[PDB]
Amino acid sequence: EEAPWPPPEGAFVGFVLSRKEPMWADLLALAAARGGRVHRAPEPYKALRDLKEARGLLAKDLSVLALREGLGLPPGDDPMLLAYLLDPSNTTPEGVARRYGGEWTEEAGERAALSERLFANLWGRLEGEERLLWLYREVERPLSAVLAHMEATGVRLDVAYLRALSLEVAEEIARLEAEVFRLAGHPFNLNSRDQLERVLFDELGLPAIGKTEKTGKRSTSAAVLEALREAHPIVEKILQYRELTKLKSTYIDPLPDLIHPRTGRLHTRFNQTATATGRLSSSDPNLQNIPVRTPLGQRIRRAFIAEEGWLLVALDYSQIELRVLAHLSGDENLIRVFQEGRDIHTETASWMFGVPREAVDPLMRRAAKTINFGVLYGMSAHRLSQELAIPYEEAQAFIERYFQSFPKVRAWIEKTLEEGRRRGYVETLFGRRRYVPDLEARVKSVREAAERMAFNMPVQGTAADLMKLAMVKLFPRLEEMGARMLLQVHDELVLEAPKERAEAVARLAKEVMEGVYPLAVPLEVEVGIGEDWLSAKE
DNA sequence: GACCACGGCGCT
DNA sequence: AAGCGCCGTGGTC
Ligand SMILES: [Mg+2]
Ligand SMILES: [Mg+2]
Repeated sequence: EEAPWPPPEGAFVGFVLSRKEPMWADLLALAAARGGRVHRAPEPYKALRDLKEARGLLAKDLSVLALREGLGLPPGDDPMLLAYLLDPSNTTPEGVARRYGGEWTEEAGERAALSERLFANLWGRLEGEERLLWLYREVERPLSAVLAHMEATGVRLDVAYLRALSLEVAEEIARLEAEVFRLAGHPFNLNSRDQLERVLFDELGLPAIGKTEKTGKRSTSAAVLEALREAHPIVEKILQYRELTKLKSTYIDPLPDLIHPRTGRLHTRFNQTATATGRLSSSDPNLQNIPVRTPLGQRIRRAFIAEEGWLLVALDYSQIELRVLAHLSGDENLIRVFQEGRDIHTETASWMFGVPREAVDPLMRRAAKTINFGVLYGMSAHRLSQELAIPYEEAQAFIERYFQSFPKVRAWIEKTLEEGRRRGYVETLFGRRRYVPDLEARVKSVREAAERMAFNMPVQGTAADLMKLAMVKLFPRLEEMGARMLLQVHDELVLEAPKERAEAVARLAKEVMEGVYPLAVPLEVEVGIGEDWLSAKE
């Protein structure tokens, strides 16, 4: 059924890249399939110009490569997105092919044929699935186009600044390393947790608190080291060493080497079918975990800057997952807290502790805040105790007071788990599903871990759905204003706008995000503008 | 060179 | 006793 290039309109495309990252890949081959024919491009790059849309497996990646080459080729249907909506464990084309009727090979024509067959089969599985079809048409398919533009646009990085920082950090790492070795009485590989374990617990006389999950070694995690801050001077030094080497090896050193020759910018990938909950992920490099908490972390974040003549605009939803929880659970006291525009963590501290706000102390707000996020994950009293460094019994008390103030939260958790046990899956506000079979595991630890995954998903997933919908609504407004969407970090968007229009863009983006989908509580968005990512977050 | 599992840890 | 991706180590191929 081999036919001459080019294919008719509406054909499914297949393509092969020299490497997974579309901004860096050579397009090795290109083909298209339709109506019982397969068309193979004699020269892929030139053939790219013949296509109206990228329709097929991994359509976004081909679109990114096209945008890189100055071609406006938007992604359309992609069987990966259909499969992911059916079951978010469908994350790879290898797996999706095996499950839905083919094999993911290394040949373009075969990939084109596969895309066509998988689309037909998967489209059929979605029929009747009204809510999933709505997510596909109104969120996932249009979002893929937005993501392609974001990937191809990239973000500006101050490379010289990072190079300079590297040299300074190297000197400080040396000071810490040298002092650790002196305290140990000998040098060893401070990067090896296996060697460190022996030094701390065997050679020195330190008590080993916890064990590691898979192999049961004595843990040297920060949680353990923190508990040992007073046991020996070597511990604090190790904590400092860990912080510095983590940031140097993961951000300071690698990032400057990833600037693209043609754009002069750093380009991530936004993976659309990678998580169990419907969140996006980011890779090669991951720009969703750039440091921000510590002083050195903040120094790194300052390296992300706006193009000359432009500004960054950073918009963050305030406590979106807690607001989603209020809506899903219908808890009146939680809803009241938000509807009143009061500081969530301070206000929650008022409810527990039984004191008016203004009387809420710094430590009390901390407890409330830790609980406010912890409840989303199924955080236990033991864990809370360690996080706040308070007596186990105090931690227990705090958790009980929380559920006594917000009783419908516990009720929603229990209802969600019961329904999940029955149906075998849980769902977001929009109907995105996650299958969680271990809800009926006979091993308590396994079952309870499954429960925490299960009741978190509707919260995290609804928050993800809302952010995705916001991006889809916001993108065409930005293009009209000559602004750019650069990054998404789960509950935050980073935009780049010409200086003259930054204020207007910030106001507009804030309004689009706050009004994306009205809930029983208001969505609040914090917005900042600045020359670098840190200064744009205020 | 590449792959892996693991512990560990950065962000949401 | 939530969701990710990336680091170095140790082990392997
Ligand atoms: Mg905050
Ligand atoms: Mg792991």
